[PDB]
Amino acid sequence: KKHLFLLGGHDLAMQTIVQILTDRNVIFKDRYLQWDNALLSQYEEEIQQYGNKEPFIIYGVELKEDITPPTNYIRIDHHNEYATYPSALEQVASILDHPLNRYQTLVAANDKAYIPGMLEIGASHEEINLIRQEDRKAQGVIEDDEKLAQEAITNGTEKIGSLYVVFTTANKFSPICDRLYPYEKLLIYTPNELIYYGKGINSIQKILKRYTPISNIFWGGGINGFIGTVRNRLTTNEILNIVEQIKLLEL
Ligand SMILES: C[S@+](CC[C@H](N)C(=O)O)C[C@H]1O[C@@H](n2cnc3c(N)ncnc32)[C@H](O)[C@@H]1OP(=O)(O)OC[C@H]1O[C@@H](n2cnc3c(N)ncnc32)[C@H](O)[C@@H]1O
Ligand SMILES: [Mn+2]
Repeated sequence: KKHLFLLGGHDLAMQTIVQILTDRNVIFKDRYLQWDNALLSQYEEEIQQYGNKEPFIIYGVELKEDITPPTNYIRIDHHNEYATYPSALEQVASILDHPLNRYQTLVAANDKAYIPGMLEIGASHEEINLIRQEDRKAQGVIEDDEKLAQEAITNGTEKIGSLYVVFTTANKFSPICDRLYPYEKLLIYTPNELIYYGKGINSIQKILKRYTPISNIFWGGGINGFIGTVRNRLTTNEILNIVEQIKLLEL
């Protein structure tokens, strides 16, 4: 069986996947996608060419199946119903019998379980900082993202019980998490988007499903990971109601 890898949205783990695939002479396609455009249809041409074509197995790495996969397609993912699975990076390495070196295992732990993940395999303070900086960079965060993050923390943050609630107009949320960490619970929202981080995502999922179909929701990172809504799918009043419901859990 011959492998073809189709890559989803970029971050440090996806960049590490590119390196391993490049080193191992694997057939792969990388359209420089991001978290909010990682659609299988970005690779429609490749699906037409290799789909249902006997020798090949097509591995889709964190791609939304907006078109019907062919019979030789395998989804590689660790979100939603697969939120307990290892990072896509670890799954790809296993497919290729690739032993992850130390840096790569830190990348994988950060990708699946953030700073807590890196701490439980003994990452140092310098290692954690390099990984976070390189992850934000691979996501495309820039200076104006980091500036808006500081603004939201100074002027748009309030703490209710153990829950931080941050209103922001920032495009990228990861700079906010990295500035507020450590925290137990964090809710970041905009007029048309929210992401919740930390303890008890399952009760957050119960709230979200009263307002929107599951196709507008994503989660991962484990029991106390993250759960969010796809940008511009919910109205401001729906977001505001959800925010109130999440605050009520602190009572
Ligand atoms: C938590 S991140 C924040 C995205 C947010 N849009 C932003 O602006 O920064 C978003 C995750 O949701 C996924 N996602 C799915 N669909 C969409 C969509 N339509 N729009 C946006 N995001 C979508 C996306 O792939 C990513 O998962 P990943 O697994 O690829 O990456 C996880 C990232 O979060 C970090 N992370 C992992 N666990 C945690 C945690 N518990 N707390 C904070 N960060 C974590 C990890 O280091 C890595 O950088
Ligand atoms: Mn990813």
